[PDB]
Amino acid sequence: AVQYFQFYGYLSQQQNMMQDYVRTGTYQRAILQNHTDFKDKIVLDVGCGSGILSFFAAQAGARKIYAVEASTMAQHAEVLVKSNNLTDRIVVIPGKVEEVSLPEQVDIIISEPMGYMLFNERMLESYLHAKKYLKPSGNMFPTIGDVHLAPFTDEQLYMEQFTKANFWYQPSFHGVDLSALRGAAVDEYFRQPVVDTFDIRILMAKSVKYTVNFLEAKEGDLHRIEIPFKFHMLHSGLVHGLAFWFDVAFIGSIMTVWLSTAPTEPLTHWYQVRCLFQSPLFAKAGDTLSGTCLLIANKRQSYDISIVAQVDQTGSKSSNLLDLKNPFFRYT
Amino acid sequence: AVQYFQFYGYLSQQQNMMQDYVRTGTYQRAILQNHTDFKDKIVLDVGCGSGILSFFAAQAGARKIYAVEASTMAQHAEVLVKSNNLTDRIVVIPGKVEEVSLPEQVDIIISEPMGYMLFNERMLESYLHAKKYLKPSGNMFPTIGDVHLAPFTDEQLYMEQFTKANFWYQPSFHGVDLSALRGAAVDEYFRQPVVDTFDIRILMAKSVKYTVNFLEAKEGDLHRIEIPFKFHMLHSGLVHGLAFWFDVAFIGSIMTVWLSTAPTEPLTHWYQVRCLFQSPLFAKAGDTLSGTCLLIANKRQSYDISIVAQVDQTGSKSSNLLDLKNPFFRYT
Ligand SMILES: NCCCN(CCNC(=O)NCc1ccccc1)C[C@H]1O[C@@H](n2cnc3c(N)ncnc32)[C@H](O)[C@@H]1O
Ligand SMILES: NCCCN(CCNC(=O)NCc1ccccc1)C[C@H]1O[C@@H](n2cnc3c(N)ncnc32)[C@H](O)[C@@H]1O
Ligand code: NA
Ligand code: NA
Repeated sequence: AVQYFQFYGYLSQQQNMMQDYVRTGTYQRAILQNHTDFKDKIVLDVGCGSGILSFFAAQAGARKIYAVEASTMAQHAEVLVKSNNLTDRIVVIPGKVEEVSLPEQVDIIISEPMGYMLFNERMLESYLHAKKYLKPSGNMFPTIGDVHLAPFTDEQLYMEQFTKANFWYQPSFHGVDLSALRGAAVDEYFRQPVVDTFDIRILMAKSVKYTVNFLEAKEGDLHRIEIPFKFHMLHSGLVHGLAFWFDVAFIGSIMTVWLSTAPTEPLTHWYQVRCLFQSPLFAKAGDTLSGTCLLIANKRQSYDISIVAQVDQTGSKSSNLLDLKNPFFRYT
Repeated sequence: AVQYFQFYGYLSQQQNMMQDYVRTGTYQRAILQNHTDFKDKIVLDVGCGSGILSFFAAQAGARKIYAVEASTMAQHAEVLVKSNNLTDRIVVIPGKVEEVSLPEQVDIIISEPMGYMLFNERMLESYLHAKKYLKPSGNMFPTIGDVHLAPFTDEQLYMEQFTKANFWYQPSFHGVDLSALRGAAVDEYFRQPVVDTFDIRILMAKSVKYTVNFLEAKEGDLHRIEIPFKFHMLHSGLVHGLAFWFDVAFIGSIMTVWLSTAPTEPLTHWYQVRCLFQSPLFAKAGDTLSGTCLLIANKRQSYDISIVAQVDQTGSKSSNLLDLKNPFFRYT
């Protein structure tokens, strides 16, 4: 938790995030296209970072914005509030949203709590916790999250896991036989979710969607996420694993604005995530690939990912158990 | 500590380290050129990782090697011991060297406990702690460590710190004036030690040396390290900061073998480290640059670095306080 809050305390990290043009532009459009939803309202910005969303709320004419930030980035937000002449309208509160006092309830909660595969962020539970401050009528921005799963074919990604483990084949590394660890090295590589982008031509079926309604979801809902799937295969070939991405919708009174991390959309700093099966499955177009993706919260502000899949027409099955704490950042 | 031991638990990390050819080749030469110092002896390998140093001790004819490893890498070391037919001669002990039981005292301790700038590794104190197991006559490999400091001139590195902060000059970033944070952003960049290599032509004086004798040093000695310097300037120009590197010597009965991370030597995964002054100092050839580098252990298994320097002939002075927990990895 010291490491988590140290990470977010750096202006270099805020700069890196603010340079995702899709992320910045989409949040600004969501808030300002729905300006009637903010004008003269009370706003809570959960994990405000440098404060940009609180400035967007102010741009839309919000009367009072409580900007809550647990890292030392709170001191930098406070400098921008003063320098942009908004000490009347933005109140920066240093601390955890679970531990601070707000002097009143709010019309709307705004946040950017999304991790890789949507869920990989201790902030999303904190976002749902913040609803204790929301008036009964109140809204959340974002309002819903859709996680998308689709089967992919990519023998280059599959074969890379073996190639990276080739080091361990050496029978005389400075007189040591390393070969007994080659299997363990391959296994370790297979248990890392792969963060990068890819051509949509690797996707073999239309995605399945798991929707979280942030207006309705409770903190505890995110501890165990079970996503059944049945894919109608549109392509014939080896299925190497599942690809993951997410959309969030800001459901305003004037319009719904989408932030999509789909591989059909401009690239974001979320990229996409791929989880290999331990062994690939042959599917023909018209086959069904059925199974379950289970995300179980672990104590590392991350998730164990269990995937089981079978081709219904053959009974051929595979699985994997991955740790989203140790992702492989493959993007170059 | 969970993060530290998770990091070292990965075969991918052991592979990365084992592919530093200078590191592997130098440890093998040190041990095998001094084979008479290992033959029929009892050895302790502190933080053995995959076990390579224990295999090198075995190559030199050691009778019994206790290989102590606190991470899950201990299970992988045990697989190599079995597969290389050395269960008679190498005993893998899972746990911290501070907490485990050895059944006997040892002739020699071998380890690779060196971090950036030598000291940046919770293992070096653990290496000195291990001496509780060393026979009075006993040796340590490595035996001594030399940290080298030298003044450097590099206006490209200096100007980069301002260039990276340029983002924050924006008077209308999506309608927000970021400029009040530009100073803070520059300051943050200046407080990161820079890990990369450089041409020796940037060094303006012969290095000063701080020596740690691992045979004599106590655990507590490493909490506060004070390095006074007086440089005899050999070049005229702006001094932008201090450059750091280190050598360790394996002082065997047959020969002394050096592992050097100097910028005059083949590159290692330690590279070199540079700490900027907040403001550069003009020195002419023949001037003296005097001051102190103070390393104070912090609770992040790292060090605060305080540097003060003055050109004696002008009185012009500068300083910085850096955090070795947040280094900038600039090498490309
Ligand atoms: N992708 C996940 C990025 C998540 N960040 C959000 C950073 N906010 C941000 O960039 N806003 C501006 C923006 C600009 C453009 C578009 C969108 C937003 C998390 C932020 O919350 C902080 N935190 C975590 N847990 C808690 C807690 N319990 N209470 C209070 N603060 C907490 C944490 O220190 C950090 O500053
Ligand atoms: N540069 C710093 C790299 C430091 N590593 C050393 C890894 N050893 C290694 O590569 N040896 C093989 C080798 C090959 C070629 C040349 C040289 C060596 C630290 C290793 O000690 C482990 N650890 C840390 N603190 C403790 C402790 N208290 N007790 C026991 N184990 C502890 C930690 O998990 C990790 O496995
Ligand atoms: Na292919
Ligand atoms: Na120059």
